[PDB]
Amino acid sequence: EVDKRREINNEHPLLMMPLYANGEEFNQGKYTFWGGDTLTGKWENIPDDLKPYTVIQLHPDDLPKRDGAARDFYEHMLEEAAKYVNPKTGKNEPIPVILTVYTAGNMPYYTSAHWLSTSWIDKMYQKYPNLHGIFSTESYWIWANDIENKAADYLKVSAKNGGYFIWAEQNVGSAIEKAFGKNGKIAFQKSVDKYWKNLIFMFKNTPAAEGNDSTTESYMKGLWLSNHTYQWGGLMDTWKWYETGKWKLFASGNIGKSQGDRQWLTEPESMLGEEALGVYLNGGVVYNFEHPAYTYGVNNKESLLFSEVIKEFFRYVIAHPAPSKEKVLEDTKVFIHGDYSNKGNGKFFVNVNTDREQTPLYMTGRYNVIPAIPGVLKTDKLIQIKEITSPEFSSTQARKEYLNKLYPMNYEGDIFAQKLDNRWFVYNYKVNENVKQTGKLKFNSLEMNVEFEPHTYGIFERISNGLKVNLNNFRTNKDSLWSNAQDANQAKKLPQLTKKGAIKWIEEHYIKDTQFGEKRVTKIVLRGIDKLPTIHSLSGTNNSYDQPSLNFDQKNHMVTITINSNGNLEFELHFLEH
Ligand SMILES: CC(=O)N[C@H]1[C@@H](O[C@H]2[C@@H](O)[C@@H](CO)O[C@@H](O)[C@@H]2O[C@@H]2O[C@@H](C)[C@@H](O)[C@@H](O)[C@@H]2O)O[C@H](CO)[C@H](O)[C@@H]1O
Repeated sequence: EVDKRREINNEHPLLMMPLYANGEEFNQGKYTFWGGDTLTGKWENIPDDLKPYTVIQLHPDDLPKRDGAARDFYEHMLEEAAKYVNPKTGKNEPIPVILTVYTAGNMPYYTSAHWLSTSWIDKMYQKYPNLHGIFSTESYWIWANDIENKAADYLKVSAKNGGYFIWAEQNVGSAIEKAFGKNGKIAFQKSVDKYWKNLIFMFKNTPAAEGNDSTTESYMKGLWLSNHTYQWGGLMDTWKWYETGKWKLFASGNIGKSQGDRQWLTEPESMLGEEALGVYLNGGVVYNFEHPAYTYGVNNKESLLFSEVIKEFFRYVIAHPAPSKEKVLEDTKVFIHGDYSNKGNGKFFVNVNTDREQTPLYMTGRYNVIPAIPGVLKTDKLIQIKEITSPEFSSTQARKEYLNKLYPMNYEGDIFAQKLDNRWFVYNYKVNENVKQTGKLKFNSLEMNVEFEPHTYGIFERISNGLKVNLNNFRTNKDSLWSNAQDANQAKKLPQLTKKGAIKWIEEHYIKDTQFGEKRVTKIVLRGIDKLPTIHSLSGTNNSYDQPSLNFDQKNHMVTITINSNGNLEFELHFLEH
């Protein structure tokens, strides 16, 4: 094996930092990105603690669809990245880069990436030590006749140079199954047999109306556990709100795919953290997001979604490495072999661990994510390994009856919760319904009851001297975007915000003059404690929380903690048990 250019694993996770080429400005002789970020400026603005775990991902977006455009733009930016000088130290510190090399089947009518040869990619790897990988994203809807062959070549050229091939794809139209040879195109299967240590496979949750979130994530996890990918992760996309026809938060009615640039701004910020937990809690280590203007920011400035949710989440997964492959393997009780495409796709998990067909969330952590690999792959080398065609998986009820025998019930209440070591992870799983959820969790004899509004997650760690709490319910008010529409009919008919309009809205009304959401209440009740706990190390989003209220009831050895907040929040409670 050629020495790897970087590590990507639980201890060295990866946050991809997208920069999308501005093709309109390219036609005017400029080298710029949509949203006004610059390569150097974006890198400089990444906190120094995150720099070792963050890589700039260039994307060719709307560069002209002709030979040379993407090479020109990419060479220009690789040069900028290579020559970067840290102004504090005066040292040349080449900026790490991933290039988007394949998208939309690389059709010449869809992308400038068509004209990026494997020869050119090899040349770039050899010229730029700071080129750490190449990225393929979103071809499920245009499954080119040579897509598997090209993916093999991308993986091989990456392995040859110590780089990673990273593929973000969703199991629409059997995409993941076909990638590994379902329909007889086996070149990528064979490449992975050799070069899996240089592959990263990610979900891409954009096509939310097709409901393949749970099954794609199941495959990413199973491919990883079975050594068909070095690591896995996910690209979580606020465009899901567009794809599913939602509009104003909690409003009635569906507007369809009619207001895209308003719609990709509307997903609650903290919901991205809820999605990301599904990656982390299942051993995934690679994270990416769209739309970049909302999820990361503009003009080399962090959006509040980035600063209050994504940045803090990513810091958490660096501080608490995700469960290792070995650990996840030990914990896996059932591993599915076969094609979700033959068993209802995402419907497979509805009312097993998802609450509806179109959601990126889970309603229980009891089974965590059940890992699977497509039927084309083998289970010889790879726990009960079960064919997807088994009677145990024939119906919703059968699945639960079987899984429940192997995965015991470990909490109470209609809420998402999952436990790792001494940590309960909890979130309200409602997507667009304004409904509180409650759960009862235990740390041995200590009882913790929680009440969460939608778009709220928490991490509760039993430490020797009490409990460490991380809470995030950050959700700004997007109603301005939907003003002048009292119903779905009117909302569908609003003037288009447009891409440029949405970027400008972020600049003028999100980066500044933000319409923050209202503070809202979280309740935490601890039963079985000796004395009034003390609170320590309280911090969170500025101006976003009231001082927590602790009400201790001596007779019943319990405390009720009431929090009123809208943001990220951390604190410790110190106490002993009774
Ligand atoms: C047409 C358009 O608005 N393009 C911008 C938009 O692109 C994404 C959306 O159109 C989304 C709707 O669900 O569909 C996605 O396919 C699309 O993603 C882009 O194209 C695909 C083929 C891939 O190349 C993706 O990597 C790419 O983002 O939003 C993105 C930013 O999220 C860009 O501004 C597009 O210009």
